[PDB]
Formats: sequence, C-alpha cells, structure tokens
Amino acid sequence: MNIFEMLRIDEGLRLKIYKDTEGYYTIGIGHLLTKSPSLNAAKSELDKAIGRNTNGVITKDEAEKLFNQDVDAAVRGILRNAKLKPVYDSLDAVRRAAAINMVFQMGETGVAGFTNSLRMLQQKRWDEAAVNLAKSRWYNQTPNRAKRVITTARTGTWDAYK
Ligand SMILES: [Cl-]
Ligand SMILES: [Cl-]
Repeated sequence: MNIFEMLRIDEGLRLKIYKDTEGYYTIGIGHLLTKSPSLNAAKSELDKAIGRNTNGVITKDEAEKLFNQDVDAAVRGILRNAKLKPVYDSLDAVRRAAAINMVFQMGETGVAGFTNSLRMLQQKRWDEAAVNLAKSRWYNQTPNRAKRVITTARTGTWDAYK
C-alpha cells in the first residue's frame, strides 16, 4: 500500500463529472473542479485542467494525470506550511500518508486548523490524537473514510485498508 492506492480507495474513480459528498462538481479521483453550482462553470474548469474540449468526460489516463498532480500539490502544500511541516517531518511513512490524505480531502488550511490533534501527533500520543481527531465535522460527515484515516494515523499500519 501507498498514498496513491490509499486515496484511490477513498475517492474512487469516475470518468464523468459528478458531485462529491458536499455536492461540488468533481471528476476522476477526487479532483474538485469548482464549488460553484454551475455545471457549465465546472465544464469550463475541466477543459482548462485537461487542455481540450472534454464535454464533461475524460479518459482514465487523464484522470490519473490529474491525480498525480493533485497528490504532488498536496505534499508540497504540507512542506510549505509552517504549521504542517514540522508535524509531517516528525512522522513515520505510514502516518505521513494519513496526513496527506486529510490534506487532499480538506485542504491544507483545513488541516492546519486541527491544532490540538497536530500537537498530539507531533508528541506521538496516538490514542489521544485519534480521539481528538474524531471530534470534528470531518468525522461526523464522512465517518467511514475518517475512521480509516484515523486508524492509519493512530497505528502507523495499513490495517484499515486491508
Ligand atoms: Cl489543474
Ligand atoms: Cl465516509
């Protein structure tokens, strides 16, 4: 297992524009296109991202390409964030994948606001972090996914994904 397989599991793969759990237009492996209610706006953002007139549909390779970019941007975002980087650097490789997943889902900003959980993770207080992390709108909205990521962070193993 790795970050790519993990997120491919959590996000799935859809070749046609769809709405995510919050109702926003998305395509491929969780690539958010826009927070706007306009499908045309979403189609405009897609064609811009792909480089052609897609008509709301892309191929598997195109989806994988957006995913690679998105994964890359997520890590880089973490390394550029002063609140996030130090946590990330303190972690082992498995736990790091849990941090990347959260950021991919919620944005760096979002994640950087889990102040308390961030500190517990940095101090290696696993169980405590796990409980603090669950006290969030994130967990109440997407509990099954939130449980898998929380367990990854708590245990440093891929068990939730086997
Ligand atoms: Cl893009
Ligand atoms: Cl879920």
